[PDB]
Amino acid sequence: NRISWVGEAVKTDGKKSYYKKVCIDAETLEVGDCVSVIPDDSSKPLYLARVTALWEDSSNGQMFHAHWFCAGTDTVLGATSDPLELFLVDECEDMQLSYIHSKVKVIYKAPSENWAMEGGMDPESLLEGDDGKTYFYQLWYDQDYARFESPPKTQPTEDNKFKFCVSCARLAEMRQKEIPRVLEQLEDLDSRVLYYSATKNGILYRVGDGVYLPPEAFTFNIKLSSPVKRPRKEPVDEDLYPEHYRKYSDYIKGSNLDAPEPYRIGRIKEIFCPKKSNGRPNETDIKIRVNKFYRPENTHKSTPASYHADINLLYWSDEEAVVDFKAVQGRCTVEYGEDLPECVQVYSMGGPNRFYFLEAYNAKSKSFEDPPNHARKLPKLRTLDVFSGCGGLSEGFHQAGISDTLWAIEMWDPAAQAFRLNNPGSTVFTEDCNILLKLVMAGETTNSRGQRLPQKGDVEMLCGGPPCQGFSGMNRFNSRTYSKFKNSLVVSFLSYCDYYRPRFFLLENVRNFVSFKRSMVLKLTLRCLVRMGYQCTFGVLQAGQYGVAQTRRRAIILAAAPGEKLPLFPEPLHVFAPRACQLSVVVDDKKFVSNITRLSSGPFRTITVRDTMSDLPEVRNGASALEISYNGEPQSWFQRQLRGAQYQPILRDHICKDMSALVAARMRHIPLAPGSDWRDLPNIEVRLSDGTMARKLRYTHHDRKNGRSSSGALRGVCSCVEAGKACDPAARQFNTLIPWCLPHTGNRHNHWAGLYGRLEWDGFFSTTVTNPEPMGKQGRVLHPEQHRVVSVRECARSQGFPDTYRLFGNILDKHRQVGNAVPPPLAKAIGLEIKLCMLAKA
DNA sequence: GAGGCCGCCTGC
DNA sequence: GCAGGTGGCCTC
Ligand SMILES: CCc1c(C#N)c(S[C@H](C(N)=O)c2ccccc2)nc(N2CCCN(CCO)CC2)c1C#N
Ligand SMILES: Nc1ncnc2c1ncn2[C@@H]1O[C@H](CSCC[C@H](N)C(=O)O)[C@@H](O)[C@H]1O
Ligand SMILES: [Zn+2]
Ligand SMILES: [Zn+2]
Repeated sequence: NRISWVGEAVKTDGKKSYYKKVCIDAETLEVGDCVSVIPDDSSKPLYLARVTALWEDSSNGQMFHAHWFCAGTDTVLGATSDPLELFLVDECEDMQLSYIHSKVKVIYKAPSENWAMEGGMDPESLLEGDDGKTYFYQLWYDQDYARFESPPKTQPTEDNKFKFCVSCARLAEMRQKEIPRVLEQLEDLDSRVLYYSATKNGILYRVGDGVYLPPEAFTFNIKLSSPVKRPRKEPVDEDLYPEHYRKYSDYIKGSNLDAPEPYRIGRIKEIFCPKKSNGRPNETDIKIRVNKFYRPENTHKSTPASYHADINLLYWSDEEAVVDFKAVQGRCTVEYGEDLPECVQVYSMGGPNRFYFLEAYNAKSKSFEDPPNHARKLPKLRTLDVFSGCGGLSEGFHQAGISDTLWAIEMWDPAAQAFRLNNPGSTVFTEDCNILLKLVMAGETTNSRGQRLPQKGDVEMLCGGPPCQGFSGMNRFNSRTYSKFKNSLVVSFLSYCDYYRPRFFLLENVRNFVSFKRSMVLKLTLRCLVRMGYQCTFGVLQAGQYGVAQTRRRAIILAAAPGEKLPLFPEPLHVFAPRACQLSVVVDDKKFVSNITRLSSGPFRTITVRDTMSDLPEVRNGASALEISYNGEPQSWFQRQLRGAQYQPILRDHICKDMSALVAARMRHIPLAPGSDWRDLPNIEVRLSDGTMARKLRYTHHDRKNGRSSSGALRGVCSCVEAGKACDPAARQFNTLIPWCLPHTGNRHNHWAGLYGRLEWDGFFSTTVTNPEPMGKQGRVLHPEQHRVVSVRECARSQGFPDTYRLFGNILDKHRQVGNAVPPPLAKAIGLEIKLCMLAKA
């Protein structure tokens, strides 16, 4: 007695009769109108949707199609969202008309044609500002990846326009994109139909193309004896090594024993579908036959064959396998090197997923035969880099070909000088970024040096990593902290974005940026960008997956102006230890991931400490010669890349801190075996290089939790070892080889694992910090063999810096420059994603 | 300026 | 209980 149709039906598709207008009590609804629905739980707020179709079902009565909006508080923004902002989402369903509560007005707030000149909002307007009091949307939202994007431009046909749901259309396109399909048929064999090409996840595969496959897809025919398993830890003299018992965990940080294998690689020989006795092919079960390629490490030459080889070198093999097309992880190029027109280096650097071979491998004879014969630019963005440091981020972007950094802002003079030495075309402001922005906003044209300040329209890309000081805690945010946030460098960096309105924006930070203050810093940062009208997303990347022998997880925020394509995060290139690759983020009990799909493998093997620095000459503790001979050619692929094509007669900055006599003696007594650290130190007297004697540590107290040695000796060094008893300021010992403070507080610091710890050749670096110190928190900084801390050059190599990359200042200045930097290989991978967006703009 | 010293929290 | 993560504040 309320719902009655207006007019007659438009179409009668079976048991549905469609209409264009319906009357509900005193209101009339038409296709395109927006309505509210009460949730089943009356406490929850109203649902909101657009009506895309109206019909009568001959069994279920009056129906409509609801394309739901998403409330801002249901996105990652949460309670920081504008109360009246909605977001488009790909969610819709059929619903009885009786569930409609009321008609509502929803406005599309489009960015203006002058959007890039509308910046200059107060930071209060950025963080807390709202709009006029009516529902509105401006962005589309991806709930799984936390991506805000410009609304899709999907258009209907002249047939479905009367019931066109954009969500239904995009979901149908996504299902079409995912499902594997055969395209062009080649020959009809008795049992199967052969195809020339097939498609999957938007990629075209043809006979002769290379394919990535999971390591589980096939085995190699090579027969091998079982490798010798890791030996059981032998007992030790508890009196001579009193702290060795603290290594009961049997876990080695920086170890590569549990890194996965990289992809199998094959060349498609056949694409085929089984044919029923009917004769039609079964096109839901597509199969491929491939020839297996061997990586050097897959031959009877084990892992050591990978040491010198190019990371994209393969061997042909005549072994074949059949796998499901569904198992293919991606398409790659595998070419015969001698038949390539260019040199292998120009080929290898010209594009992603490029491999080559020269020889073939015979598993049965364990020999290397020769393969059978049946195998055969846009203008750069003007970039402002804020908090530029010595320029690791700018270097990677320049390597990706997208960026000319014309302006850099860096308050610390040594890093600014380093940036200048590497960027002679750039204007480098050695200035507080807060001061510079105030000058520009006041209408100044030059800073106090006479340097021309960038103006609106000059800056097309903005990038930087702003440090966090006062809000790095994980506790709640209060009046003091939030005031400290409103005046923080993060907000200053966002103010640069609001003023200049670049095409692309990148904010990089430590991983914990995503969780600081219960993730409020992240949430407020995303809210600012959305308020400005930017598309944006966030994620966590592991630098080791992009080509360095270093675990370094970093938080990344990417934003793109309206009119641009929002970039994707780059797919991992190198496999890396899975414990170091925890990239997901929880925001208000919701788990967010990035678009990255390579979760378990990748095209290239992991980069190791050996790859990084096996070619550097031996130097001593305190080495200070700034210019020395390399004494030989680069040995690994990684070293060949970082040394460059041009011959380098001189190796620079292979210098080390001059550790004191005691610390030097400790380093000399750290064993070379992998996993060695302070817990392996002998409890002996040692005469030091300056005449000092290093004293023996003696156990003066009882640790019931830790127990007693094999021969009954105590294991405590302080009265604080008792539950309650305070620190006795006389049990502290000095000039001890085993550092007193480590057994003193080791019970609540995981036994200070890694301090005075050696790198291992097969492993990776711990995070490269600004000042390598064996008794710091990241203490695993000893050379694998030499009795010293890693050099400046070795730290720069762990960050993927080219050896030509200039640093400036004393040795602590240079360590700080290197330790603060974004690894160029990570920044290059990000830049190539931005490059795809530049080329795809239309 | 150096070296020693060493809390609090998250995610399992 | 384990592993990682955040460097900085005395004291010389
Ligand atoms: C694991 C090493 C470490 C580290 C490490 N790494 C840190 S980090 C530091 C901090 N104050 O907690 C920090 C936290 C957030 C933002 C910046 C710095 N603190 C530690 N404390 C122990 C007591 C000393 N007390 C002296 C103040 O300097 C600092 C706290 C310790 C330790 N043992
Ligand atoms: N107010 C401020 N204005 C400008 N630079 C600042 C600043 N406060 C700190 N800095 C600088 O900001 C930098 C943060 S580290 C950034 C490293 C850089 N992304 C790279 O890839 O090399 C440091 O070099 C520090 O000196
Ligand atoms: Zn729909
Ligand atoms: Zn004590």
